Amino acid sequence: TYVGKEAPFFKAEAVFGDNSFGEVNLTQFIGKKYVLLYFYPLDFTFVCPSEIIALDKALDAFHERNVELLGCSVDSKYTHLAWKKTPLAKGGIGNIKHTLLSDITKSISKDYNVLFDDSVSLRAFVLIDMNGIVQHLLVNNLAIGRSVDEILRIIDAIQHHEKYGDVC
Amino acid sequence: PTYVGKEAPFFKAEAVFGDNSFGEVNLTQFIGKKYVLLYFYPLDFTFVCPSEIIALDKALDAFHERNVELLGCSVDSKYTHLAWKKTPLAKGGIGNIKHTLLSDITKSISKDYNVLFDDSVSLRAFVLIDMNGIVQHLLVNNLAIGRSVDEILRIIDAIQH
Amino acid sequence: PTYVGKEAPFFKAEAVFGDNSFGEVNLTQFIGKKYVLLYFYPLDFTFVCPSEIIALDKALDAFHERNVELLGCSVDSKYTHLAWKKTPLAKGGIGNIKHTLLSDITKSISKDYNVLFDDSVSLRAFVLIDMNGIVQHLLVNNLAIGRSVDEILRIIDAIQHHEKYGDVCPA
Amino acid sequence: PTYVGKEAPFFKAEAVFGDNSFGEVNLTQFIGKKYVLLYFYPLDFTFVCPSEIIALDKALDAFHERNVELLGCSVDSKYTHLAWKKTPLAKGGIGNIKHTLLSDITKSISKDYNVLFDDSVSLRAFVLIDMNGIVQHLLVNNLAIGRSVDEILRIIDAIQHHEKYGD
Amino acid sequence: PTYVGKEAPFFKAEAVFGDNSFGEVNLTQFIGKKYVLLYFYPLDFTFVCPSEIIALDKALDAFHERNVELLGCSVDSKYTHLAWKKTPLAKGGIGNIKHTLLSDITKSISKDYNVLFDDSVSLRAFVLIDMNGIVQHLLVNNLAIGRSVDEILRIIDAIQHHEKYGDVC
Amino acid sequence: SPTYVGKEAPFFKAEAVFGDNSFGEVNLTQFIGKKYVLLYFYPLDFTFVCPSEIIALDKALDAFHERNVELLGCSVDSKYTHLAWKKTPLAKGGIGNIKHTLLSDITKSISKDYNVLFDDSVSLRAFVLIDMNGIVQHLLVNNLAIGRSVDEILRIIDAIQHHEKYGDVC
Amino acid sequence: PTYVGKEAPFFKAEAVFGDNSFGEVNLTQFIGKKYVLLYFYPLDFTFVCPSEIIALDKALDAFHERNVELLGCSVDSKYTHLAWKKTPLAKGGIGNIKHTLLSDITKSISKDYNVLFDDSVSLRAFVLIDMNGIVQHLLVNNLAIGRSVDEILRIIDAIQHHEKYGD
Amino acid sequence: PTYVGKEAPFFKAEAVFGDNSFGEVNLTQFIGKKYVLLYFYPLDFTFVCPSEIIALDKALDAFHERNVELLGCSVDSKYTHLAWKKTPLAKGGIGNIKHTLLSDITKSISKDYNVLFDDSVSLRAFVLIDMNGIVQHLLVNNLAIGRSVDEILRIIDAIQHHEKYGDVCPA
Amino acid sequence: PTYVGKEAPFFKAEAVFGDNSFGEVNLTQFIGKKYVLLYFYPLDFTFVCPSEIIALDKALDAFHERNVELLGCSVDSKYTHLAWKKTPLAKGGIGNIKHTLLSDITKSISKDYNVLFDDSVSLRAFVLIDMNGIVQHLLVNNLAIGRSVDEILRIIDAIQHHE
Amino acid sequence: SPTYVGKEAPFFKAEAVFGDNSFGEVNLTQFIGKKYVLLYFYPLDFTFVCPSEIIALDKALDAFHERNVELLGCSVDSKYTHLAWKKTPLAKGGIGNIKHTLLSDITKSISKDYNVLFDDSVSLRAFVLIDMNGIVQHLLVNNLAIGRSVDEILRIIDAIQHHEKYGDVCPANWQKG
Repeated sequence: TYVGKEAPFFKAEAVFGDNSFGEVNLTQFIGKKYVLLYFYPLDFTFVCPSEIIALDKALDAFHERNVELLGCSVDSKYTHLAWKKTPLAKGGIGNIKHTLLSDITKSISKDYNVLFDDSVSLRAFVLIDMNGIVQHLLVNNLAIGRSVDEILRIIDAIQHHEKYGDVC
Repeated sequence: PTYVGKEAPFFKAEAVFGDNSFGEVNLTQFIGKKYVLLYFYPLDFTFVCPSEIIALDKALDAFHERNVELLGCSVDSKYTHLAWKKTPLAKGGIGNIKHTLLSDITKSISKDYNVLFDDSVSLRAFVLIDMNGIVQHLLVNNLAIGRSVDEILRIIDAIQH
Repeated sequence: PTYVGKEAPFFKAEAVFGDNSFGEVNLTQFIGKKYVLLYFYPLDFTFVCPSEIIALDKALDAFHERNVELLGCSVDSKYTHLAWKKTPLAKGGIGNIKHTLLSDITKSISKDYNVLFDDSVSLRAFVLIDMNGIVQHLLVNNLAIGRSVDEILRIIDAIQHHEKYGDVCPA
Repeated sequence: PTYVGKEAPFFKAEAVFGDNSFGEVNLTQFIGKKYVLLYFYPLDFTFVCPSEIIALDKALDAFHERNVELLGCSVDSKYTHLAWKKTPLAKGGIGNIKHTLLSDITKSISKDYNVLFDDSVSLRAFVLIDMNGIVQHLLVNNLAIGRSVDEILRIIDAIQHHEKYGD
Repeated sequence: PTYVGKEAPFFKAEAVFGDNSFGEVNLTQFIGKKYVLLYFYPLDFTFVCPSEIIALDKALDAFHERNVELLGCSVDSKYTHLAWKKTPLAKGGIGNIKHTLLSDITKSISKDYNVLFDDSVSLRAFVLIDMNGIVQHLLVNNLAIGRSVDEILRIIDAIQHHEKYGDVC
Repeated sequence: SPTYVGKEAPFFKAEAVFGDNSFGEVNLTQFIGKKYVLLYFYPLDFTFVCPSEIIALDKALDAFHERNVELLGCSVDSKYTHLAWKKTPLAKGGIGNIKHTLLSDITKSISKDYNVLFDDSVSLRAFVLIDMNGIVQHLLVNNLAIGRSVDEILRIIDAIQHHEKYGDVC
Repeated sequence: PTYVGKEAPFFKAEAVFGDNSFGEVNLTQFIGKKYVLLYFYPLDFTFVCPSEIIALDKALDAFHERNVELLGCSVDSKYTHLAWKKTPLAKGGIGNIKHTLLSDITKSISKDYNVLFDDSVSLRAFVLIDMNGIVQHLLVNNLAIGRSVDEILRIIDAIQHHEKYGD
Repeated sequence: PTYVGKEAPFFKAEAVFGDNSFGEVNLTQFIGKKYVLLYFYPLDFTFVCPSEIIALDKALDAFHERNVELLGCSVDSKYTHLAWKKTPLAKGGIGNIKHTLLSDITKSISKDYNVLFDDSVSLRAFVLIDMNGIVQHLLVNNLAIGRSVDEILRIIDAIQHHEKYGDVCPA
Repeated sequence: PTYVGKEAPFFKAEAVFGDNSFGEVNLTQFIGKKYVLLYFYPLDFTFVCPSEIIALDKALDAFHERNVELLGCSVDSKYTHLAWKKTPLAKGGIGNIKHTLLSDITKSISKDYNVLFDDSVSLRAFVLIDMNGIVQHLLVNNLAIGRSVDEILRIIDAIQHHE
Repeated sequence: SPTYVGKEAPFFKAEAVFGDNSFGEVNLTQFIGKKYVLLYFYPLDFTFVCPSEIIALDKALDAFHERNVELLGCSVDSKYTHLAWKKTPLAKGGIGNIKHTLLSDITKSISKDYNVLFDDSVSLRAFVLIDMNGIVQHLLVNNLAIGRSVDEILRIIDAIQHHEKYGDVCPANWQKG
């Protein structure tokens, strides 16, 4: 429904890669970067966070394509930072360099249609282009993976089509 | 709000079966028996080539093996669909595919699945519904970028394990 | 109430021209200037004969001499129209007709003209619009019985006659 | 939403029968019994076109053979209908037609059939109704250009054919 | 709430004049100029004697003598009124009456004067309207009984007298 | 909302001064099945208009009893004002000892229900004729105090009664 | 909620003056200028002796001394009032009183004052309105009980004393 | 609409009896048994001296002869009432009065009887209720002027007399 | 939603000041200038010893030294408050306290602070408002149990020291 | 609007981390008739300011057991975050293996009902004492990192439990201070 249309606006408190706190606006990216917004339910769960770290291993691939990677859950910035300071051995995410958003009011998850049970989000990926238009949505109800390779391809394909259209 | 993780909206539609026969399909015939992969695409007979539909058909055995029913849906009539299967690839048809095509003549299905664009045609989408009738996976594309057949089989398998 | 005797509901639609190109037709491009015979049929590519639409294309000059524009219309997409046109008649297509086909993809034209059936497809129908944009004649068929191009022509003549002289049938 | 291809809207009206007496007719009488061809015209006692209704009566036999009841209907009262039949042809009456004339005195029938112009009078229209009470054909004219009994018989035959051999 | 003693509801109607030509009559064309006696009746061409209408027309001089415009009115078309005038009394017609007949084809004049019966035809009624456009007198009969022409005159006289002299005794 | 002239007279119940000058109560439904009702309205007691119409109706009271009609007078005044008007001699502008009954429409609601209330104050002059089935056959409404002779009222009643029993004649 | 201690609700009404002419009275015409004693009573011409109105009239000079306009009011028409002024004391009338009587023909003054009973007649009441349009005193009786004029004069003096000095 | 000539609004309040204890009074407990004189006054401990409540209590036997239960009411609490009783009159108190004082702490009694001024305190008011719980007389005063117990006694007589005889013609 | 951590709901009331005169107090006269400690109690003149009001009065200089205005509040009239001050301690009274008592005659202050019980009397409560008009601390007791004035001074100190 | 103080405590049901570190459910109704409840709220797990309140309270679990009080702590964090907070040692900014139960107000629903939700985000620092008829007897809400001593709270429970039996107690010498 917001697909092919403007990304709903969000402002949120965040933890940057150097571990300081701050704020991120959707609008600080219009005309400058693509945004890959991804959602996951909760920090410190018993599902191990292979997805998040896989996405961080590929951070440079994302910068090559001019995309800002943003993770987001309803946990507070402090839980996010505490998750970072936790050894991977213990189920932590270690010291990732991409920024994590705190959806502390849950309104961002409401806005993006990914809130479940007025509680936590479902797993989701949203790809927002340089005009703030949503080009791609993926919503998973289950704790399964998503290849970072799959995501890279999608980005390349949309950037390719966004500039040459669609023949073969 | 979202139906992901909830009950897939009911649907009922006329359809062209793999053998070119006309019939009817509705969600509830699969409940308790089969997984359902419902995909949407805007239009028959377009200048965008239908590689996705062809890629999906190639893997039809893989789908049958995971007990999934593959359903393509678009806003065109059942007669357009048939016509399109009668057209070979060289001429921009889909040729004689084996999975079934749904006709969303009223646009109700696209509306109900929230993938109707601009009140005309739907966007490209995949919706995986399980044997209980719950939506476990939704992907919506605004552009004709296509979706790897393996990306999908791997989702189906992660869900079945 | 009915729009017969009142102004044709406005429409705008993507179209497939006689030369097989894509464009756009709207009602107000004709008001100064010509009569419009709008006709409606349910679906492209059906098992029923496109015999009506071929008969009507044959008499396309008869319509021009009378200063009417012949527009055809269903809820199919412009792509489906073109594809029907690129299909030889022997395989059940309309071939290379010379008058314009409108695409009522959103269904709102069929709805405004009160000819939409079961929220799905239009009925077989003919609508004749004045040079003032007033609807003078409406005919709706539920089944495929066709309509003599000769009666269409007589009706058209009688309407052009009645607007200048007596509104007097007989007979 | 049109009623073409659906159930014809119900009506129940006072009428003037062929023998010149008064009664009621209602759509329900005809289902699974015969086809109805209902026509509307605006006004009795105008000089525009009374020849259409005398011509349709002149052809009544052709209608019984197809098993179609012919009913005319305007907004005039039954009394006005009677007078019009009682008026000589030369003064513009319609004579002792044998087919029945419904009086749409409340403008109910015309509204329900979408043929009422300006809350006054109906337009000229023809409605063909099935043996199952489904409207199969609708014609509406804004002007008095008339319509041949041959064009009408053509349609009815085409429709009765298509119903057996569904082409 | 009644319109009696307030302004007559507006009407505009196609009409058949005494000479049998077609035209329009408009309430306001009489304001400042004449008194209007408006009367309603169900239908042309019924089996009830049109004796009221014939009586009324016979006294048309006495209405002009009092500066009142006599207006007849039913829900029939003007074509039906003309046809009713061209039909001999012997045959259930009204013959060639000199006063004008109004057609209430939409029914909205009857509806506005609260005299419509069952969405169909008007009741029998008499409305007397001032030079100022004020209704001074309303009569409604459910049944086909007469109204004496003398009674109608006596009433008009009384209103004209009151308008000059107020209430006497 | 169309007129009630086709249809049942709107129900009323009012306090009243009888012919004997006692106070009571009259309901429209006490009459259905047994009497015709001629319900007349007038604006007010003790005005500067002659009550000649009230006087005239009371002289013809036997003529009404003979056609099985109950004469009922009505205005917006209290029963007390009605009684005080009956106690006023004709010489001093009164109605004297009239024998038909007078209703007090003290709440104004009989007037509202019958559509003859003028400016939430007083009614117009009016005559309503209700038959034995409770159906209104006749309505007359004047804005001014012009008379209306009993001969003419009697003629109308007879013509109504005739139409109810024997056909409908010319 | 009560209007006591607040602005007296506005009213206008046709009136019968002491000279027996019909006129008009506004609440607005007394503001700034006089106190108003407004009193209500159910009905003219009842079997209750109108000795309250008569006693009030005899004291008219007492009220003029304290700068108060005396106004009676009931739901009867101005014709009933005058007829009642024209009825001799010995016949149950009130005769030629000099103070003005208001006709609450529409009953809205009684409504606005909250002294209407059963949508019919007003109860018996007295409302004292000061020169600022503020109600200082209200008395309502359901029964035909008198009120001493002296009681009333004491209330007015007491109220005016409090206006110049205090509690 | 007024409650005068109809049933007194129901009330159920906490109370300080003459015998300085606390309890409840309830309007229904008088139906059929007594007449009730309910009075309202703004506040205890005020600078206006309480001569009115004194004068009424002095006359308490007069109210007993006519079978009228005297009740005073204010929006103060029962504790302020008690404290006022235990203040001597020399210091602005009311002394040990023998009649009962009600507390309209929620202000709902004052609202029900239409005597609340600006959602704060009640006006000075007197309400005479029938043995059938019908209100016969209401007096309301914006100002601290008195109301002699003689006027009040005379009103109660007149009302009791009216219930036996009609109006008394001469006055 | 509480007003704790947000601005204090506005109030004005007639009051009895320490010198026993009447006047008016409203929240805006403190804003940008003084801390305010507003306390509530059910009623004057009850059988509950007014030990809390007296403890609070005794510490009035302690309050003033921290830039805090002490305000007391119940639903009684200003007249009852004065009468209570004129009743000595020995006979169930509060005597001549120096801090000011507000009269919540309409019960608005109580409604707006959310401490009104059964539409009648307020509960026992303490509300500490910032010099920027922000509520920092709220206590509400259902029972007459008392609160140490030392706990109160200790809260005030904590707030005035760590931000 | 009106306060629940002196009225029945708003009902709640919440997932929980117990002393033994298992997950569960606690609803208020299971304590009615049986225990007093001290429900406290605090903003967030893993913050930079020392969780001294939570640690002091748990050191005094025996004083609460004595007074027949179920100590329940509660924030808007998930049960998984509370569990991680406990498995983080104090040296690492955790709370360690405390024995009383911690509620998860994951929907914020409980903070809203108790009137302690600040900015639809986090709860304020608050204490709510519920007696065993389920009536709320005492509410404290602080805006800042100010936190009650455990001695103060124990005392207040004592005064409240004594008051339930004996009513109001006029203190000796109250005229002095």
